[PDB]
Amino acid sequence: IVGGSDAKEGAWPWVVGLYYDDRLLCGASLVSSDWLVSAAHCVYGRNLEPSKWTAILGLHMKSNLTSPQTVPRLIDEIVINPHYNRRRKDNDIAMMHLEFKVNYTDYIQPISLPEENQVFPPGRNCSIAGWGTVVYQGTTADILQEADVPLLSNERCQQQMPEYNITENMICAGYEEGGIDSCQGDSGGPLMCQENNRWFLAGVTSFGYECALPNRPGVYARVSRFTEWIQSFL
Ligand SMILES: *C(=O)c1ccc(NC(=N)N)cc1
Repeated sequence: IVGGSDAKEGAWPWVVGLYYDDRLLCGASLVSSDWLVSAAHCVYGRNLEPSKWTAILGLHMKSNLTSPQTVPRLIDEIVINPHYNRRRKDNDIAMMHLEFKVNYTDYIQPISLPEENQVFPPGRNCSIAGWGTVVYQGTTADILQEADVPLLSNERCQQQMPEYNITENMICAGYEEGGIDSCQGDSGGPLMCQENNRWFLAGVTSFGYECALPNRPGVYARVSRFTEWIQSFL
């Protein structure tokens, strides 16, 4: 997360760190007692042996894994979206099963899915979080980073990303001036929007042109388009 700040303990109890080979590579979002939503590209090429992935729930700081609020879980099933296209980056979403269920605490809670036509309108501030790089091509965060980013229209996002195919399966967020954005290591994590004092998983952190550049927004897989598919696992 570029231009964010340190999240407090228990700020985003749905945020999950995904470890492969003892390295935190991607984020994820807890959506039930045993299912995570993440990005397909995180797990592409590494889904045949799901027990190579470890989810750390209730994580705040990577340098304090052994604290009472954290819970580790091996993944025993990974289901990439059947319409995932690697080259075009479309439908960049995946389901990941926890081998054993988690009990909910102040630090571990599921995030609500959107309603199937739910509108998170352009100009509204939503939130992002993760342990990814803090500047483009820089170092990873120790403490979980958070930031607020305003949503774009898909038309405006397409104009700003003419080298990419911005589809209806994507939602974009970023500042005109840059400075605040997701980055490498944050993918698979949430874009969360609040409405009526309830947080909703509006997006899954997917891609962009570098990070934090002016008029180069974060592109997120639009979760409302996959609600029905996600709900079939729960
Ligand atoms: C995921 O690893 C990821 C997410 C977002 C970006 N870039 C921008 N949002 N600009 C890169 C990589």
